[PDB]
Amino acid sequence: FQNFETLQLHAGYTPDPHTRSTAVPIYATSSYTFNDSAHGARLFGLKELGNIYSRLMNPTVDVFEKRIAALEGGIAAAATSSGQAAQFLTIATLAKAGDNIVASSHLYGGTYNQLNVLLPRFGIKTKFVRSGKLEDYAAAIDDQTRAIYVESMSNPDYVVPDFEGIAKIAHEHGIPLVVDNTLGAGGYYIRPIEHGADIVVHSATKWIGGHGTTIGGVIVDSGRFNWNKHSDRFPEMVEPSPSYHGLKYWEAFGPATFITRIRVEMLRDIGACLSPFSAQQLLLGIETLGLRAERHAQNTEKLSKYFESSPNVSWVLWPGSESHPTYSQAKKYLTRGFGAMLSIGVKGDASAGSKVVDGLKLVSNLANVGDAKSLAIHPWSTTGVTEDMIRISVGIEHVDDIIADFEQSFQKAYG
Amino acid sequence: FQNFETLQLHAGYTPDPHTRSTAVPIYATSSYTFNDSAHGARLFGLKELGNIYSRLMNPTVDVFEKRIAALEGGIAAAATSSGQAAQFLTIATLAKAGDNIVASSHLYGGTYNQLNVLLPRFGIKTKFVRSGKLEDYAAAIDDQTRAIYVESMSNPDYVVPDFEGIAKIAHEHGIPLVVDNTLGAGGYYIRPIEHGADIVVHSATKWIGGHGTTIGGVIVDSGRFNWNKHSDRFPEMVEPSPSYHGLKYWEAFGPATFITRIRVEMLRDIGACLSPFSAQQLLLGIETLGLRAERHAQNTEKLSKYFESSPNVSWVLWPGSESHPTYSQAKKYLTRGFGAMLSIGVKGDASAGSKVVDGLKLVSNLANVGDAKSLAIHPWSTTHDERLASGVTEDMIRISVGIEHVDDIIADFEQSFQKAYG
Repeated sequence: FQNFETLQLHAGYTPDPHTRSTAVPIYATSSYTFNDSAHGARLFGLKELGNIYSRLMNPTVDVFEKRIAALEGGIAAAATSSGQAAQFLTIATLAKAGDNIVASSHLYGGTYNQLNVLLPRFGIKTKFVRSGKLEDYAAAIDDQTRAIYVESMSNPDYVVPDFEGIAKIAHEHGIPLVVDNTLGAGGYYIRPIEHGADIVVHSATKWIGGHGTTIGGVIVDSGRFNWNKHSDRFPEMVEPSPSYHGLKYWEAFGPATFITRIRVEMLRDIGACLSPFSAQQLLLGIETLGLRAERHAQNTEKLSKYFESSPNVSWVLWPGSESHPTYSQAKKYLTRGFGAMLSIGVKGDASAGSKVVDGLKLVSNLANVGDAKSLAIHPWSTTGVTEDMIRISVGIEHVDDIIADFEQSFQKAYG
Repeated sequence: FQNFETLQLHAGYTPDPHTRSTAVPIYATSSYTFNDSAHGARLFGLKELGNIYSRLMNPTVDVFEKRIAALEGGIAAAATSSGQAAQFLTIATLAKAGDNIVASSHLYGGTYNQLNVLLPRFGIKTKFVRSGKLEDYAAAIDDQTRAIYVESMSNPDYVVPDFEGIAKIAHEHGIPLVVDNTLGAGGYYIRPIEHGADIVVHSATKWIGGHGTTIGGVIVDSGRFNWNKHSDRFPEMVEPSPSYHGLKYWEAFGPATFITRIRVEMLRDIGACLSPFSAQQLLLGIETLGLRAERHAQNTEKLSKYFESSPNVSWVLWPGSESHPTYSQAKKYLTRGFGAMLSIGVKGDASAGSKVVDGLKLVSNLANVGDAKSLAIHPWSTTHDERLASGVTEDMIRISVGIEHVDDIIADFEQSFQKAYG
């Protein structure tokens, strides 16, 4: 099972011999009963792997974590209640007051809020790099830096970073590369770990879940970053831990040190855990992830062709276009479809964008991306942003109906 | 309504005219479709109230929030993914790097981890007060303190704080009193807002949910802390916000300032949100909260009497007992039953505690509390000297008394006693 299409259905689960349930049960339980007191000792002492408490782990969530880990080619994963929480728990494990991270400036608005407003209240500052130039990432790094953070394809301008060059800059300064791969659709479009990323985060809310039913995040550990080698920047990864009678994580867990700490420390103490109900919804999504991503990208390519030749369209941003500023990176790293998104500029005054979105009858006007239903938004008049710009999350409806919906909306706004 | 038993079925929900659904629907949606672009702008610009995105709000969760606020007598509440998250979001809203909080030392271990290990990494330190004395709370406060934090009833020793005296100290120092009222059962046993608490947090995982199916937390805002009067310690409550283009929270939201910031800043940026499936589980729990807490407390009282007359028991720790160190506070603040917990010391060597628990066949052996099923643990040999500071002893069994028939609970301990002592 190299194949994503098979992993998305089978990885991380085998029917338990008690029930032999073919589908993944929903373990709607807070707790798990000890076999005896000494069993509980070993569980709480981390002396034995087992279910302790659903704030930390849950057999349903475990399948979701293992399956996403398998699809990204990581060693293991930890689920969170949202993508924001996946980002926050990651940075809070890597950095502490006085530390900083180096981040692309091309960010999801919620992530910018985190990096620019929330984390500085905890003494964690971010140096933003706008240029994408390796030299600029390198120059931003100082002795207090704890990560380079980039999105695998930014939103709504679809900048694809030089994963390999940036990973090397990070590794050569002793810090991990963290990649928000939400727009890589769970490893279908982009696999950052294959290109040097140490940690991958996702908003499972989007393409991973695929049906807009469920908020969720996930942190995937590549297992590839040597915390011992870089204990000068990450002493909590190796030094005796205040929370587990001096447990030394690296000594105990090796390549899983980071993701184990996420679970036994950060899930335990911040508590941004994922419901097993949410997990099951996401698993149903993941079972078709490859098929959906495949059709999403195919529809997106055709929609970009439609918008190129529309007399009402000023411009098109699509990472597959040769004119796109970071096309050589998209070409290099997106070999299974150029994602599910495009952005367009419409002709006319400032109200044109909103008229075109408001006139859509199939495409929905809302915040989300990565739903099976097509979504659009006029981001400046509502929520790389320009007032002619419409951002479009292309769904898996029949392409002719998506196109027709924009056609009738254009006819109404432009006669 | 005034009555807890009616509120827990009705507060915060009216059937929508579309479906007229009598029970609360599960809004298994991440998103909510705009009426138009201008509508989307007003929602995102906080110029209009309405559903935007389930990381921040959700009509199922909204019922859960409003119902818990009504039960506690707060103005509003915000749900979180867990009890820990409720505590964490609360402290992170009150304090930032270089600030501190003063807390009782009688703390849930996960809370102690937050205050002693996790938050200090973010420059947020805690001064612990062990004595319960008002003067020690007062002396621990300094100009960087941002809250006093206590549990309404600690565990496993069931210390009840002097809510009113502590709230007075806090309010004189210009800081809120934050109370973890998990062991007050949703406001059935203990009602800290009635006694000066400004912010109440819960592990809804426990008695609120009541069935051990669901992790969840909730933050309840009393609405009673005047952030403007105390803006010298809380400038972010009154000053123009960087998050929302200079939005001044107190000016816009007044008494809802804290809980509004929890939602529009902390749920939004930390993302520890509660699933609608979880909120629905919790709502089924809440619909019987009064009935369960009542039986819990009645069983717990009867079990205290059974244990205090058992030859096998060295001692009983129960907040309803006049010999309890903080009984005067328990008598004042717990008038609807003295809780659902107790602790006992068993006679014999150090293995007697783990043998009595291991020998239980009805009561379950696990670390959770606040299930309808009875639970017991020997914390010394399991979750936990450093143990002694925590209030844990070799001989202590901690019991979360369920709502089973108390005769069956007693029979279960009796046959385990017979097996451990002959």
